[PDB]
Amino acid sequence: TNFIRQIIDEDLASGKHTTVHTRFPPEPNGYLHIGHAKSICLNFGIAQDYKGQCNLRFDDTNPVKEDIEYVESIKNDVEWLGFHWSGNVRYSSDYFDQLHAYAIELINKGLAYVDELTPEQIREYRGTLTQPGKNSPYRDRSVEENLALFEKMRAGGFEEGKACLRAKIDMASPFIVMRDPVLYRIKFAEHHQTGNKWCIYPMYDFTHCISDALEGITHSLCTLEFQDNRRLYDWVLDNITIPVHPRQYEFSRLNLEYTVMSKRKLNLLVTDKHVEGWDDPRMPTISGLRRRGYTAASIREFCKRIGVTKQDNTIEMASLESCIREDLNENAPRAMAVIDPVKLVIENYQGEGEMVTMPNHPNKPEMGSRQVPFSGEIWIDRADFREEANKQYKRLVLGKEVRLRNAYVIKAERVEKDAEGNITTIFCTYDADTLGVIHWVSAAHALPVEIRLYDRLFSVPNPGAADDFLSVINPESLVIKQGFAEPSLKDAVAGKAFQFEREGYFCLDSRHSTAEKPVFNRTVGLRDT
RNA sequence: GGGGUAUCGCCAAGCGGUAAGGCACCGGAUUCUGAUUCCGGAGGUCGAGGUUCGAAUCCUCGUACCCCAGCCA
Repeated sequence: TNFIRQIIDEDLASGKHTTVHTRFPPEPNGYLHIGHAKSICLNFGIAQDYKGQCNLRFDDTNPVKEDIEYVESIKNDVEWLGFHWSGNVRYSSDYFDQLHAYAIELINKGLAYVDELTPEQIREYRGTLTQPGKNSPYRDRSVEENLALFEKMRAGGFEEGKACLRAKIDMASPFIVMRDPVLYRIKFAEHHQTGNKWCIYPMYDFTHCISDALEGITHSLCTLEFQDNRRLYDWVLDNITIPVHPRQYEFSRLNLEYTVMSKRKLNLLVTDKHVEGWDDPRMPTISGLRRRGYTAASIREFCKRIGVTKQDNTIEMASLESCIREDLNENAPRAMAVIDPVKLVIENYQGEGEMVTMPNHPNKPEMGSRQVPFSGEIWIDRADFREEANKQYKRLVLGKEVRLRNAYVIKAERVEKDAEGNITTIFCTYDADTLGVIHWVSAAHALPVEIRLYDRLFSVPNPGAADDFLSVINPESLVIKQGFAEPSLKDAVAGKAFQFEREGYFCLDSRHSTAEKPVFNRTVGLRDT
């Protein structure tokens, strides 16, 4: 429960409603992100819990900011998240003829007029946050003049900027949006749905309430910036022949630490190529979180956990992470990899290797076990071996043992380095029978696995507030480590996510893992205190 | 000017009855993942009043922060 669900209950009880019908209206001007996941869960979830319906409407009243590529994707992630919309996919453009008819009703009703003030002029006549606005000189044309002038616009008689249809409200209203907000503006551009049928397009406020009304939306849910805008939402409906009046309710938008949500900023990262695509694993997009290896179920859990309120908030990464962890920790099977390898060599070992039985999930034996190749020329991660240091350091020391993963307790007893004092091999002796702890991969059967380590895209918690958010990117957001993993991973499949023991949770894909180079994405590392 | 919001570190409940819940942090128990799991702790109701037996919840004066001056959504 949250404040919106309480309002829904009150109405259901008060008989104000007999069903709930919500909607998710993204403008197809970019890809969906974690913020849209919060909105998708709210709207689609509410509907399903309340045995109602929820529509997917692409608010496409601005041909110049949107592309078909986006509608294609939006649909994809909405589904991938586990949500189904009611009936066909909608579009504001479907109501483009209804809206025109409504603009004409307002006009006939004397509530709208073709203004001819330039764009700089409408701003000048607009007033300020404290000083009131002033009436346009064209404010009082006749219904005949307005009808005539509107069609003129529609026909293409007027140049872009040369004219716009305005609502005749109150130029001194403390609500700046009520200062004769524009209803229709001229754009000689092609629409991705209506082609070049319309040379005039409707503004958001005009289109939103009407679409909502036509679809029969009971509760229009949106973010807080549209609180003032609600005044125009109710005015439009109140002033036209429409049989329903959907009610708007605003909730705070999600803000995530070390990342940016603005489609404009996200777009920029994508435009300027500072990230691969909208699906780059460091992007907070849905396709991004997906390619990174997040589970729709973990996102829905995230959104569920963060709550819905009217308070500006900024969730820490830690929370998002806890979510994929709590999922993957229980469903992912363990594996063995070495991101930064250093060849160990048990001179004490004789043979061409053998095989050791390993589990698929330590606390879940019913997930089965497996056979893995052992040898005297195995690899380990550098950080595991230490020539010296502390009484807490539970790994390999230049004079002690350690239990290799699911295998033998080796015991270092030498080493060797190169011209730059960098080790190359570590000579140790395996206890004939033993089967701190560490993880390995035999060199003989070591698949050359490219491992991709991801980190926070930005170096500052609130990059958005930075003067140049781009200049504050994290150069180590993606560190590509070539490594070695067990031959098991020879049979990985994009979609499947395993937990490389002791490291993190990894998954294939990343748009790169060919048959030769199995590239892997590190979804999230483990709690490492 | 107008619209909103103020509960530990971050989120966020109890809506007149006396500080949930998640995440973060800090300790202890197990674990061939320093993980998991498991107990234990630290910290909070903007300020100043009023009402009340009692207020986080109602009333008020402050103050702080956010949004609004796109022919963007």
